[PDB]
Amino acid sequence: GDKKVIQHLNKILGNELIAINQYFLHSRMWNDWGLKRLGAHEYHESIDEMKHADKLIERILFLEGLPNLQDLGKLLIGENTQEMLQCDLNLELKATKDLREAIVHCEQVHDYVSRDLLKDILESEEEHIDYLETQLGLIQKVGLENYLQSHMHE
Amino acid sequence: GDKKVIQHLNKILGNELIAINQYFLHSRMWNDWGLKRLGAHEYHESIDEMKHADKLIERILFLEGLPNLQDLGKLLIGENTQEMLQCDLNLELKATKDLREAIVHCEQVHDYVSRDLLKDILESEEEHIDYLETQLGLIQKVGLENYLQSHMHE
Amino acid sequence: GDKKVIQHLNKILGNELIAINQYFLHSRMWNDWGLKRLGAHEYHESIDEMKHADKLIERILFLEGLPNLQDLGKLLIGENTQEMLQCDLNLELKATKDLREAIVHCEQVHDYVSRDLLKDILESEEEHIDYLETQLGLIQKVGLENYLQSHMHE
Amino acid sequence: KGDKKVIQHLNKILGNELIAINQYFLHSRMWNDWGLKRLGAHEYHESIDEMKHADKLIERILFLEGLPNLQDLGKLLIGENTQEMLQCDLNLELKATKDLREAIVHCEQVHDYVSRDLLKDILESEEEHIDYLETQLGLIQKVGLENYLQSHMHE
Amino acid sequence: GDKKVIQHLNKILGNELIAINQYFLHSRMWNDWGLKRLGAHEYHESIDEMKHADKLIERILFLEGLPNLQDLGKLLIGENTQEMLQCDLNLELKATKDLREAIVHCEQVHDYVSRDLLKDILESEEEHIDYLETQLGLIQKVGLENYLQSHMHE
Amino acid sequence: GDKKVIQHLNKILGNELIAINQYFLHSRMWNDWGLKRLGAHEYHESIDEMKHADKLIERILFLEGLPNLQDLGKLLIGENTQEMLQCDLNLELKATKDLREAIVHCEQVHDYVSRDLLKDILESEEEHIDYLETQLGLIQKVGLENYLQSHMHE
Amino acid sequence: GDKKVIQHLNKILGNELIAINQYFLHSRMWNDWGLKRLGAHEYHESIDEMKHADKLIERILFLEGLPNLQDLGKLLIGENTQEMLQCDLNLELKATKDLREAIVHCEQVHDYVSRDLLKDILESEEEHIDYLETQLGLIQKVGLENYLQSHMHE
Ligand code: HEM
Ligand code: HEM
Ligand code: HEM
Ligand code: HEM
Ligand SMILES: [K+]
Ligand SMILES: [K+]
Ligand SMILES: [K+]
Repeated sequence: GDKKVIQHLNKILGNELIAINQYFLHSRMWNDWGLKRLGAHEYHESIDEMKHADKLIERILFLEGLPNLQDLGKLLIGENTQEMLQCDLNLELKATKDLREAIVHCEQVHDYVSRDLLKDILESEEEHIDYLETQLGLIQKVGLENYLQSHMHE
Repeated sequence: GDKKVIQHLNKILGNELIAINQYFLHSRMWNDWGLKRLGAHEYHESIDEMKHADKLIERILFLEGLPNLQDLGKLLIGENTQEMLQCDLNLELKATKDLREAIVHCEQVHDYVSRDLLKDILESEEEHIDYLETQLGLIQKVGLENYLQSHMHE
Repeated sequence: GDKKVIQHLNKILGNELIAINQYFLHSRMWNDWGLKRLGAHEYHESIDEMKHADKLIERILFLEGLPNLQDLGKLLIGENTQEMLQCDLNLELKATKDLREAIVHCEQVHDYVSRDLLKDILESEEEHIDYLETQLGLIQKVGLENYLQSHMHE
Repeated sequence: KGDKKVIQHLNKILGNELIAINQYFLHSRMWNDWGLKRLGAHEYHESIDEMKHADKLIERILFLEGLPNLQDLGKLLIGENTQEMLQCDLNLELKATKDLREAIVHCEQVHDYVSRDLLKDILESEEEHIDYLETQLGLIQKVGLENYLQSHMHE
Repeated sequence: GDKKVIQHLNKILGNELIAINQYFLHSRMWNDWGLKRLGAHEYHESIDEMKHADKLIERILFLEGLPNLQDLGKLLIGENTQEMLQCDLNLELKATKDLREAIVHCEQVHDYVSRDLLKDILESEEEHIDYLETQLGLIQKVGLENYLQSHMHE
Repeated sequence: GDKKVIQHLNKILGNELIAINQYFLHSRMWNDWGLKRLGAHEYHESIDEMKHADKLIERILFLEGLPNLQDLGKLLIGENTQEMLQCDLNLELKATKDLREAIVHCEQVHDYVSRDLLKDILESEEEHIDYLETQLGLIQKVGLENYLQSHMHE
Repeated sequence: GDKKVIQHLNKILGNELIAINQYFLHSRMWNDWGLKRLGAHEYHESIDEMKHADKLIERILFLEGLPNLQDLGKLLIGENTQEMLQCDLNLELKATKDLREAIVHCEQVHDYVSRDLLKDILESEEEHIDYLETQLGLIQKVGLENYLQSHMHE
């Protein structure tokens, strides 16, 4: 395994570890508030990041690297829906930037299978950014109270 | 086939081509904004127009004319939901005036089969006018924020 | 969204718009002549270009560009089977060149998801080029009258 | 022959059902025209329910050898928005319900207990409708008109 | 919506409302007399008139008129079977004339969709006339008592 | 029933009776030569003219006219496939001229039900003309021998 | 194929063409009068004649003769039920006579397959005569009015 590919994979893994926990807490926060539709969506976002982290770990081990599950960066926990959403979007913009940089490096050292893995994850982060931006646009078009209302029942 | 009948059929065809693209863009714009119910409905109007164009094209060829799929008129693209709906309405008002003129002419040269085709297309356009007026009317009764909220989910 | 990426996507979109109409007319002309297998095949090629255009449109909007459905370039309509197939082929040869330039660009600016979309479109257009070259060669191998005979029934 | 005054009361109730049938059917269609499909559908079923009540009256009248009267159509109360339409329906049912009660008292007095029974079933049904109508009007006040109509766009 | 179109639709509606009541009473009369087959058939006629009225009402509201369900013309109630049949027949010959006049006017102002609705209704009144004349002929061919006997059982 | 409407119905009916026998005989001549796909198809054209004659007869009778089945016009019988197709084509062009004339007259005396019937019949005859011109066109494009070959098996 | 056999076959065919039209118009007259049971029975007799004419056409073509579908003999149309049934019988007595002579001739020149086909047709015409004589019998036994009453419903 190329040494820097493995550092980039561990970096992306560290970003997923953060998103897993952040999305999971935001999910349960929305469930505690009775916003059950947001809560279920956010749960599914968290599970998706668990699956990404799984593939990164398996790839790092195959490359005879040491996956790092020990270092957990900073969770961005919001205190209301508008902020929680904005916090997910800020995490995703950072994650996406780290992914692009990992993919440049993989391309450069001809690790095309790691690059393919990272590109599938990048596509799924960009779908999430699409979700998030649409939600924040909806809060402006329908009003915050209507937006929350629409997210009470599953 | 009557030469003028064929110009009228191409005229109608040209108008369907415009509505296909306009409704199709308006659909995808609504989806992008998270108003999926509007997006789904408008997708279906686009497909309906596709199906009318197909039958125009087939009639023109049976009559031994040359279907004109080269000339694309002006799309009326809205910038928000009330504009988009009004744009679609303005386009249907014009399509329907053209459909009436074509039918007058078909009757006068006794092309009753073209006439009947055009009559089915008109009745469908009039149902879309019905839908569109009703939507603009709902926006006034329930208010724009409610109207949008009601179209967030399919 | 990168502004040159978006311009490339609109350029590809413009090519798909041309292909959709050209193939659709070509399908209906073949059906008008009783060459129903050609006609059904070209119908499916048209529908495929429609799906590509839809994905291009969704991507542009996600990158916050303006999809351009207004500008419709030159349709190459043949007047017999051999010309129609050659027209479709000339069109794909140009479509495919624009796709390669567009991918080079998306790669350079790290828009790997756009690259991925374009690469799928490209695979689908190279499949269409395989079919076209194959039909041209069969005309030579079995003679035009037999070729056409073989395409009367679906 | 049935009792003459019974037959007159039955034709009276029948007159009230003919009005409700037309009024409810027009309100339903106006609600559908406006995209308030859920009000449209419910009101349609109210019209249909009155059509069935009218059928049973017509049948009973003929059994008692009277002449069902379908020629005289009293005055439709047509509202011009949703709150008005619900209040018009309600005004009609308050009146229908008073007439049913008088018709039932007469039936008892002349021992036509089968006619009483038919009217008691009509009455229960018209009282349900009154429950529905006052509930909607109460909901307009609790959730606000705009929300209320919003909740009735879709079936 | 054309003022005289609406007036004509509202006149056809008036004829439908008379027919609903007339056919319904007549059904119930035949049932009270034990001619259940006649009763069942007249019940179905009534129901068809109620469906035509529904369509007229919906068309009037689309054209932005006021449906008139207030004025109720005069029911032709028969006192025996032969008379009940002739009465429905006189009423149908009238409806049929008014429909023809409504259709002339629709044609002349190009309200072709109203015309097509009117034509469907008219086709259905002509079927009812076929039935009614046939029934009157049968009374002469088989005699009244046999005709009535034949209509006792559903 | 309008007297001239009835003459026009009888005229159309006579045309149908000619088509029934001509198509039927053409069918059985194709079966006898072992061109079964032509034979099957022509059989179905004959059945269809049988259904049209049925509808004309019923209408004529309802209008109190006398259906004329006694007079049978001149059958156009070809002696080979190209001639048979052209004969069927010459017959349909005539039927179709007579249909238009009958429709003018029904419009002018307000028999809109007769007109609807004839109009269905006219659309079905134009579909037949489409099929016929396509076959003669295929003969030229694939060559007579290939065209017949392709019609050997059902 | 023997020349006089072909003449006979063409003669029987001609009789079947008269029956087809006569029975079919009778059926539709009975349906127009509301005597649906007679109408359905008579419809099936017309269909059976159509099938016989098909077999005659087929055999004539096989034997290298020209089926004659051009020369339609005289239709016996009754004005009422008893006449209509007597006209069918008169027609069948004549048909039956011609069949006998055709069969003598087939036998004499040894065309035993032609004789078998005509024998099958004869048996079916004799079944028809049985039905016809039975109906005329019943008219006498149950009275005309009862007879007609029993044929209103199918
Ligand atoms: C490295 C950290 C984690 C990894 C790699 C991980 C991985 C996974 C995987 C592969 C699944 C199966 C998902 C599927 O295929 O449907 C899963 C499920 C799940 N995870 Fe995690 N997970 C992690 C952390 C967490 C945390 C911190 C929580 C909660 C605080 C959590 C809660 C859940 C729940 C509730 C499920 C569904 C379990 C069930 O009911 O079957 N996970 N995880
Ligand atoms: C000449 C212009 C066009 C014609 C004649 C046409 C015709 C058709 C027809 C006949 C269908 C099948 C619909 C059905 O029966 O269900 C269809 C489907 C479709 N069209 Fe078009 N169309 C046109 C332009 C477009 C454009 C500009 C778009 C933009 C994307 C588009 C997008 C689609 C999509 C997504 C489908 C459904 C494909 C599937 O998933 O099966 N079409 N079109
Ligand atoms: C005039 C007094 C009327 C009576 C006694 C009457 C009676 C009935 C009855 C007994 C039914 C069957 C309902 C069921 O069992 O589900 C019915 C159905 C119906 N009625 Fe009426 N009706 C009347 C007037 C009207 C009028 C004025 C309209 C106006 C449009 C109307 C519209 C309908 C419709 C649309 C149906 C359902 C028909 C179907 O699609 O099956 N009715 N009526
Ligand atoms: C040459 C004269 C005719 C021949 C040889 C002929 C032959 C046939 C045959 C073989 C069938 C299919 C019957 C079966 O197998 O079930 C048929 C059906 C039929 N024919 Fe004729 N036919 C003739 C003329 C007529 C005429 C004058 C009429 C008048 C209307 C008519 C009306 C019909 C009808 C209604 C059917 C049933 C079609 C369906 O709906 O499937 N035919 N004919
Ligand atoms: K709300
Ligand atoms: K060949
Ligand atoms: K009897």
